[PDB]
Amino acid sequence: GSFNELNAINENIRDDLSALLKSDFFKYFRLDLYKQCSFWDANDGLCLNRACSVDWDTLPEYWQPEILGSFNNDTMKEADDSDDECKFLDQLANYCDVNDFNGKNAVLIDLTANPERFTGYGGKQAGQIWSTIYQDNCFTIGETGESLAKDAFYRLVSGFHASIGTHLSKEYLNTKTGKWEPNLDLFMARIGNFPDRVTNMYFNYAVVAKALWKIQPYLPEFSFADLVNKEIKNKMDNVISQLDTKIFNEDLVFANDLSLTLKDEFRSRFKNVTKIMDCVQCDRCRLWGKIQTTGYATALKILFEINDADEFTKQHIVGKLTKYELIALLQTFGRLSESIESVNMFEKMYGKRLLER
Ligand SMILES: Cc1cc2nc3c(=O)[nH]c(=O)nc-3n(C[C@H](O)[C@H](O)[C@H](O)COP(=O)(O)OP(=O)(O)OC[C@H]3O[C@@H](n4cnc5c(N)ncnc54)[C@H](O)[C@@H]3O)c2cc1C
Ligand SMILES: CCN1C(=O)CCC1=O
Repeated sequence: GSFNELNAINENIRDDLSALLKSDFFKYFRLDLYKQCSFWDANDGLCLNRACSVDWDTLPEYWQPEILGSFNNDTMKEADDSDDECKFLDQLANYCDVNDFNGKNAVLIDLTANPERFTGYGGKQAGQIWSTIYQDNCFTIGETGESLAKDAFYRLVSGFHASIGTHLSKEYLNTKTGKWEPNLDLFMARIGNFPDRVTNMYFNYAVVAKALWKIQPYLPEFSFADLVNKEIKNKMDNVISQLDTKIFNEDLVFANDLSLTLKDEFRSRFKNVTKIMDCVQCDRCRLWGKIQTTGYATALKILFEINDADEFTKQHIVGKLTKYELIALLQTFGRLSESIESVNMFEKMYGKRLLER
């Protein structure tokens, strides 16, 4: 039912969204190569005894997890204090220091050259990080909406977890031919045989779509004279304008039910998630983890704040988002759009699977 509608919406915007995310404005993401993990050392501390790999001795050295999850340094660019990602959307048409972008070794990564895919990352470390995230699902008891908050937090994490599982299944490395291709059996093992994980990805899709729909009317211009950035903002509006659905009438994140205390806690909770991404040993995994956790935190900030705000406050909320956050939000939407498409694609592979049996 709900899948049918969100799926139809996705069919319409899938290619335009993908095109938009490849643009110069959206293709880069600021990442601090410096990692500050509390649970352990992620700066120089390596992961031994395959504590960070999924269940490689018989495969070439260039297909080891450490390589599959490594960055492509050739596309990366230097990130200075003048980097627009640190600026408020209001400023587009110091800054990095003001908005707390205090990275010791920040760089701009080319997301087109560093896609989310199977990297072989996993084992005990990946398991510990996921468990820690699900376990930190705690809110002040007695607060109005405590159970709703715990349910929403869980669903967002689960949909995030599922989107990653879907991507590593869709873009899997065949160790025989050495080509990246869909792996149906893995998809079934990570997503297909667990219906609720698919539901949670649709939930996340609706949450992010709603945040984008809500801010669209208040997005400031990207530039006045620059034709390139001008057309970019136009293409963004064209995508968002097609997201309208009555599903948005639903209070997906219980914005109307959660107390102000729970909202801050909820927001603070996702901040901790973004932070534990620094413990992820796999570079590409950490990058996309940072992108998506930030995207979800941004969707939450938007939905919680725009809910009961007057028009003057709406333009303020949207205008103070940083380019960094907007990139995170749209790239996260792009991963969810791709995840739903992958589910559709796999359903067809499944069909032609049982037919060949
Ligand atoms: C932030 C982060 C980013 C990552 N990015 C990548 C990546 O880009 N590419 C790549 O190959 N690997 C990536 N990984 C690894 C990947 O998520 C898996 O942990 C991995 O493939 C090994 O899988 P597994 O079966 O051991 O456990 P997982 O499949 O992670 O399972 C963890 C446990 O959680 C449960 N679980 C699984 N999915 C869900 C869900 N959606 N909802 C509720 N429970 C679930 C399982 O039953 C199991 O108990 C990342 C890990 C983290 C922590
Ligand atoms: C009782 C311990 N606990 C919390 O405090 C939140 C999640 C959890 O299991």
